[PDB]
Amino acid sequence: GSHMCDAFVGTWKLVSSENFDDYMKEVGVGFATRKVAGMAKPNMIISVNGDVITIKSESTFKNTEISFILGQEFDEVTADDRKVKSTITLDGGVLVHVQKWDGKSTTIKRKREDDKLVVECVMKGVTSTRVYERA
Ligand SMILES: O=C(O)CCn1c(-c2ccccc2)c(-c2ccccc2)c2cc(C3CC3)ccc21
Repeated sequence: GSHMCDAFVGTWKLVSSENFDDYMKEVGVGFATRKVAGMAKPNMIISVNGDVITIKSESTFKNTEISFILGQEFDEVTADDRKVKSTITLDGGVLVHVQKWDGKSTTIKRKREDDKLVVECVMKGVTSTRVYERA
């Protein structure tokens, strides 16, 4: 039956992006990829099937897909083509996604707030806020 994270399940569309270009600079994304990725307005599709959660992006830039079990580390290739080790957990209602590569790590936290899904992307001291609403 249902689970708390069923509040993330559905189809979402990006409506607000703040400081993403500075986040991508901290991550190390090069110029052309920053400009083309920063223009994108991806939809995000989140589904659950038993213990397996799947998060997809769909856009004019890249379509990405990850499927995972909470707390169980996996391999991920990101939209900017980094090969990372990822682990996703739930901390009180917040989906916390840690990506590690080449000695660096970034954390992407997804939480519901009103009718929005608010995504905070953190790399060292730079934070980007990406707000989605239901599509
Ligand atoms: O919601 C966010 O934006 C954070 C997670 N994330 C996504 C994404 C992932 C799943 C669903 C919807 C968007 C993209 C993304 C996917 C497709 C097209 C454009 C961007 C993304 C790109 C980056 C650049 C690597 C630095 C960092 C985090 C990223």
